[PDB]
Amino acid sequence: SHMMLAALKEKLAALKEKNAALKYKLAALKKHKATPAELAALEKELAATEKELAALEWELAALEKKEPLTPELAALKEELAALKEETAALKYELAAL
Repeated sequence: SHMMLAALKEKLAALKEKNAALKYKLAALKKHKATPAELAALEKELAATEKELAALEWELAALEKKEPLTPELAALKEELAALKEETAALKYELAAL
């Protein structure tokens, strides 16, 4: 196995746990009406996830250039596309607070 895969798999798992922590941050803010600073804080955390997902596409892209026949290449591209759609769904939910 490649260390390019394991480092990519760990980052895909950590960003899935960062999205789940963002879900719980939304739930708490549906209770307390929240200040603009707290609303701007969850938004800045949302933009940080979009940046990490965008650089991960380049990370996965460098792996395809040096090893296009590596197994899990299709599942890693689909897992990143799901994380991007999951992050965007948290953006629309926040915009209604």
